[PDB]
Amino acid sequence: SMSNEQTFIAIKPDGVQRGLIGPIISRFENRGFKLVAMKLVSPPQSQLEQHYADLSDKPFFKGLVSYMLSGPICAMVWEGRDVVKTGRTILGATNPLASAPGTIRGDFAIDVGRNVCHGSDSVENAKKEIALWFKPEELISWKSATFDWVYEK
Amino acid sequence: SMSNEQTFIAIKPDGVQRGLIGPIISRFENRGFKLVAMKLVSPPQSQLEQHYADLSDKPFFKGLVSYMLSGPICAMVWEGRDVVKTGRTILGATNPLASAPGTIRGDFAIDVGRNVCHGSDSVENAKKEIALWFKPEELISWKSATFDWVYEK
Amino acid sequence: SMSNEQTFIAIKPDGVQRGLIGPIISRFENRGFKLVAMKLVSPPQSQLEQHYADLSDKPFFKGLVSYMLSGPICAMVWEGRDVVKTGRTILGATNPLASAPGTIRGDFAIDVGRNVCHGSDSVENAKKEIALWFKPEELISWKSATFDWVYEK
Amino acid sequence: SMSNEQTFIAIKPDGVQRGLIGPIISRFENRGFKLVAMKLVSPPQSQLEQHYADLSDKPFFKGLVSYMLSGPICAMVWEGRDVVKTGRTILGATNPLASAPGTIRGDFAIDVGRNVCHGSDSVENAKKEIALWFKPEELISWKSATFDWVYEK
Amino acid sequence: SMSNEQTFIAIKPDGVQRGLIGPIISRFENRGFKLVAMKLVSPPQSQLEQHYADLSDKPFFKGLVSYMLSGPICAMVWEGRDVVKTGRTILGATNPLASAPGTIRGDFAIDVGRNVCHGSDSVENAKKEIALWFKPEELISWKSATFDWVYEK
Amino acid sequence: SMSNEQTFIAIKPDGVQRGLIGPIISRFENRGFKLVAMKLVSPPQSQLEQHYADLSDKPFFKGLVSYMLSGPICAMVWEGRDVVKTGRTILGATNPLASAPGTIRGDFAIDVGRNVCHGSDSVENAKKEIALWFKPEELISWKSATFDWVYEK
Ligand SMILES: Nc1nc2c(ncn2[C@@H]2O[C@H](COP(=O)(O)OP(=O)(O)O)[C@@H](O)[C@H]2O)c(=O)[nH]1
Ligand SMILES: Nc1nc2c(ncn2[C@@H]2O[C@H](COP(=O)(O)OP(=O)(O)O)[C@@H](O)[C@H]2O)c(=O)[nH]1
Ligand SMILES: Nc1nc2c(ncn2[C@@H]2O[C@H](COP(=O)(O)OP(=O)(O)O)[C@@H](O)[C@H]2O)c(=O)[nH]1
Ligand SMILES: Nc1nc2c(ncn2[C@@H]2O[C@H](COP(=O)(O)OP(=O)(O)O)[C@@H](O)[C@H]2O)c(=O)[nH]1
Ligand SMILES: Nc1nc2c(ncn2[C@@H]2O[C@H](COP(=O)(O)OP(=O)(O)O)[C@@H](O)[C@H]2O)c(=O)[nH]1
Ligand SMILES: Nc1nc2c(ncn2[C@@H]2O[C@H](COP(=O)(O)OP(=O)(O)O)[C@@H](O)[C@H]2O)c(=O)[nH]1
Ligand SMILES: [Mg+2]
Ligand SMILES: [Mg+2]
Ligand SMILES: [Mg+2]
Ligand SMILES: [Mg+2]
Ligand SMILES: [Mg+2]
Ligand SMILES: [Mg+2]
Repeated sequence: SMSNEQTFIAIKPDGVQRGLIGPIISRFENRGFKLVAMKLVSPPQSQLEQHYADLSDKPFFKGLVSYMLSGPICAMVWEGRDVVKTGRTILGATNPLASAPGTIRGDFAIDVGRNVCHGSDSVENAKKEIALWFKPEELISWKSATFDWVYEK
Repeated sequence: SMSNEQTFIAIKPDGVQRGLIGPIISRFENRGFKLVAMKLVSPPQSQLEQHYADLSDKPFFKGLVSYMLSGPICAMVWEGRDVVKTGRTILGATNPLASAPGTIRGDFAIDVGRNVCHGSDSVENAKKEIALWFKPEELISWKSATFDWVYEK
Repeated sequence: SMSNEQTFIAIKPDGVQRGLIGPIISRFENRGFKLVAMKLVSPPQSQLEQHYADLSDKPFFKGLVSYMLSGPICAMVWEGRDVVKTGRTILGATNPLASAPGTIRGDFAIDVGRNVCHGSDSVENAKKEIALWFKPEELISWKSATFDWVYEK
Repeated sequence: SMSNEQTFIAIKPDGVQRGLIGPIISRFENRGFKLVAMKLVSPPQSQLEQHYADLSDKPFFKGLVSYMLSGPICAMVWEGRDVVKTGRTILGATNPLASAPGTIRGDFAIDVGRNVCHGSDSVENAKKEIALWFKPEELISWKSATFDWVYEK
Repeated sequence: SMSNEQTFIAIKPDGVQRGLIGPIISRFENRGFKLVAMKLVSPPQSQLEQHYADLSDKPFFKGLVSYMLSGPICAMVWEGRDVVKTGRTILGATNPLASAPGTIRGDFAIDVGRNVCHGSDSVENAKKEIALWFKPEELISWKSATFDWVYEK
Repeated sequence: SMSNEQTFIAIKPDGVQRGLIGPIISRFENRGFKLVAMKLVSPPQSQLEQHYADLSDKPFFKGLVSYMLSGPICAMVWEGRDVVKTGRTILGATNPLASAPGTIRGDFAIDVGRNVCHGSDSVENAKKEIALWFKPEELISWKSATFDWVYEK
């Protein structure tokens, strides 16, 4: 697995409103992943419907989109080895009722419809989501000073 | 599952003695549950024996009661969707040896006889324990400013 | 002077609403003070007017009483050497604008009308406030296991 | 003082490299201030020289600009009553040797030339800096769910 | 079994380099285990080869020894009931990819070759490792003030 | 001021007993100072009397020595620019009553006779204390991966 894999992590409006931006960023920062893009945005309903396009048939789709419009979103790209899969493990189960304490949802969330955060579920979907949410020049190329202490070659 | 389910959480005398009141409250607070009643108490032996009545035949019962009498207890009622079951998940396994890091017992406790907290194990037992430990006027009715960000309802 | 001095600390409705019960308790717990009474309460209007009786001629009085009625209060008695004066130092300046980072108000508060907490300002006023908010039976007598590590003999 | 005052806070490259993005955001989040703009950027030397234009005569100017180019910057706009002045108090003294523990620089920094963060020093300079670093559509208009618990009218 | 079981925990050079000494110590301290020996050391190559002697035929052996020589190590003996097995549970899976958030590796590490810490995997191996890394005079005999609140009599 | 200045910091027996090893190390670690030596020790009375030789005429001397003998001590050497003076600022005032919240004593201590830590008060006394408490080979030479992000040099 390549250490330059990237995933899209978003803090949903309930996470912003409840003051969880700092703690969520710290979870990824402390694990060793590298922040390569971030912005606070209020995207249009059209972008949100495209982001969740595969769930357009679900009964909760309309409420999910409404909720995702109801406040700011903190959109991020994180980079590191197996960051897509491990990022999902850090976030915890989609339904916080199923999540483990020590994960983001297991520490901070209760309802599946207010589960604080989003993370890409595959490398291919992460590439799709990254291009949907960010312009290429918003990804910052840099090298962490502790890279060789986080990674063995 | 209703968002107004309630559970009885108690910090046992070892949790009070070891300075864990703040941290344990923060676990439930940060998860989004609502504190509706709280008091520091030194309850009489008869109340503790009734709390643990279903264990009256166990060999450890007399020692359990004496330990529960040996210091203050922080008695609490927390309210939220599935707070009984999710509260038990936050507490961790009865025997801390079997508990997961990130739970209260998995972070703070070693011995099953010194496992720093109690949580009701079912909705029906929670109602019974709440009534045993609190007068009805000690349960405070209020609405959290972030209720609609914790719950979809 | 004596290590059995007591002060009245209250978390005001804005501190409860903003999820600061755990963090505020931890400030006093970690410092080495002893919690000897605590309850979540929604006190009557006349109790709050008596609490703030020295302020009844101030223009902000009615609004202060009304806001103090607007949500639950976490009422506490803390015990220890110089706990009245040191408790005020932990709380920080009455106006958070004048408070120092590292204090409760310097970490958590902005407006003097929303300064998250209360602490007695003198030993005599502490005794008055403890007698107003607590029945004597609610003060719990116990000895901390680390008393002789917090205090010299 | 108006509660809609805004200031420019930046995490400098040393703060990003040392993994302080989460903790710094939390300092402002926990105090009650509202995040209304944020982005990770690598601005050109021309923008940085304009940002520090008033220090172009200083002997450390060239080294300061080089250092500000040497890694990513987390640029933010925070909003609240007296946020410019109180933001500076949260950051601590420019020279961390003079800073108090409990501030950002007093907790995390040693050298004036590596002092982790920037904050505007006046309302007028904040307006200048905000327009230098952000496009107007990057400022997100929203209303915190706890606004009325942070502010008294 | 007995509350005087001992294990050897070491913070590897990557944990020291990334500023994780405090957090790792706190994990064991907060759980109730007793620190009975500790030192910062840069041990000789033959001590590390003996530490990992069971792995001398693995292909990664020489690189593991070389990285373990590449910075200081914080070497510790922790004492308590089942501290060997529970210590491994606190550390988390050897490969951080398989570790759970809430453990040391699940909170802080990514690569199996950079997994920030070591813990003995059996009581017999703990005794071997303690005798290899510590002179008996470096194990300090003391009684925790909260022993009887961590352990049942 | 040279970045290779060193100071002697010790966690006194009360800090060890009260579970403050992790937190105190994190204060210095997070500030950017370099740990160059550490050991848990129970030093002989003669060493403690020599450490405090300038207080041999004080009325509290015999009690101070007995308390310093009453449990383990965590002895440390920290290195960095102005670490002697800045270390004292992090520790807070000798008498915790006069200390500021956010310092070690202002967060964790009450009594001057139980003030949880020691720090050298001058560069010359630090060299004397370092030599008293450590053998030269116990001081580990290493270079922090973030050295150039903490210091401008
Ligand atoms: N109300 C409701 N919302 C859901 C449900 N399932 C998913 N969602 C929301 O839709 C988002 C996307 O769903 P999905 O892609 O399947 O899960 P995810 O990849 O873990 O976020 C989730 O994060 C939830 O916020 C559901 O059964 N009910
Ligand atoms: N000494 C001892 N105490 C026990 C044992 N099992 C349970 N306890 C204590 O009894 C309490 C109540 O037991 P139980 O209701 O079955 O578990 P809980 O609902 O998870 O607290 C536990 O929290 C322990 O404090 C045991 O085997 N030995
Ligand atoms: N709106 C407003 N409220 C105030 C003012 N001064 C005090 N208060 C409130 O009144 C409470 C009691 O005032 P005081 O006893 O002087 O301050 P305290 O003992 O430090 O809390 C304070 O904690 C504030 O909540 C003011 O000038 N304006
Ligand atoms: N090397 C060095 N850098 C400095 C000095 N003074 C200021 N700086 C840097 O220049 C930045 C801007 O300086 P200034 O506007 O006066 O202070 P600030 O508004 O508190 O950031 C500071 O944040 C420091 O990073 C100095 O005397 N030496
Ligand atoms: N590069 C690499 N290093 C490994 C591998 N397996 C183990 N290690 C390292 O060797 C150490 C000892 O291995 P082991 O005793 O099996 O794991 P541990 O007891 O859980 O630490 C581990 O902690 C890793 O640092 C591997 O497959 N590849
Ligand atoms: N009981 C008592 N102990 C004291 C007093 N003054 C100092 N001490 C203890 O003596 C230690 C050394 O005193 P000193 O060197 O003057 O202060 P320090 O350098 O800040 O530790 C202090 O840290 C206290 O633990 C006092 O007046 N009474
Ligand atoms: Mg999906
Ligand atoms: Mg039961
Ligand atoms: Mg007052
Ligand atoms: Mg300037
Ligand atoms: Mg092993
Ligand atoms: Mg001295």
